[PDB]
Amino acid sequence: FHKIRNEDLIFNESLGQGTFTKIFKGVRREVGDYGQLHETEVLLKVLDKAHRNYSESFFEAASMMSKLSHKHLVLNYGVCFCGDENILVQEFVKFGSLDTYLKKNKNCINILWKLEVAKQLAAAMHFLEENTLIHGNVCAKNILLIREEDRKTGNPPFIKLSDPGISITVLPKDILQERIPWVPPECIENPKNLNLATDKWSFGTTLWEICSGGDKPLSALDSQRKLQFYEDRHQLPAPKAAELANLINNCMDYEPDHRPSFRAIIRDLNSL
Ligand SMILES: CC(C)CCN1c2nc(Nc3cc(F)c(O)c(F)c3)ncc2N(C)C(=O)C1(C)C
Repeated sequence: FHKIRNEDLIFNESLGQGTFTKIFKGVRREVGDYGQLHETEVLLKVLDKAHRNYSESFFEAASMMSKLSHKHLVLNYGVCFCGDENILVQEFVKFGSLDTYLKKNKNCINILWKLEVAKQLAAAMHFLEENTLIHGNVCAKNILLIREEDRKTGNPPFIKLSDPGISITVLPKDILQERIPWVPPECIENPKNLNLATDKWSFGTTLWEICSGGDKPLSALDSQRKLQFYEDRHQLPAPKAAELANLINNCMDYEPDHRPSFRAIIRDLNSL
């Protein structure tokens, strides 16, 4: 990872949190194209000091994906270790995460907008699958909205998938249970079951988020009830905008071996 000088990074407002992390907006002073100096807005992910035991998984999460370049994958700028802190520096967007965007703009987002964003997420996932790279935490909170729909130019919305954060293979059981239904049943049985098939299930859950205006599936269920949901082999309810209901259920197949390839997912989205 590129090491960003302490003097070149400034912390601004708190934006939220991730698993064992605090997230901030920041500013980075950098030499850019043609030697032009820029003050670039950045997203700062800071690992909690109390959870330093996860530093390897925290950085490995961003490192493996940073080795790849794709139009729908987040840009990583580097790391900063100012005051012994573990800080990930990534690109910043004013529009925030997809989950909050869906909720704030629920009355203005139609089926074509949802289909476009689903195709883009499926494109990123197909790229990762072709590279045999497991993501392991596909969800709308981990997706950034780069550009809003622009009807004046006919430009569609544009998204990028960010890194998965600390791996479910090292997280406490209680966190994984809270993550149902993004975490598939086989990973609840054993987190060592993390596989490319995991991402097909989580993509199904993320598509449900996209179709539900930022509602969180099973948010009314506590962890014990979330376990019962899997025990009784339930399926998520069809979203009110049900055009993608069949695809969500086909992805969220209790048999990991039967989950369709991302190439088949793209062809299904293209046939809508
Ligand atoms: C969940 C949230 C705290 C962080 C969401 N998030 C990001 N959010 C922003 N912008 C932003 C976020 C806001 F929360 C907000 O209020 C706002 F105005 C702007 N830019 C980039 C990313 N990147 C690189 C990322 O990995 C993810 C995790 C997808």
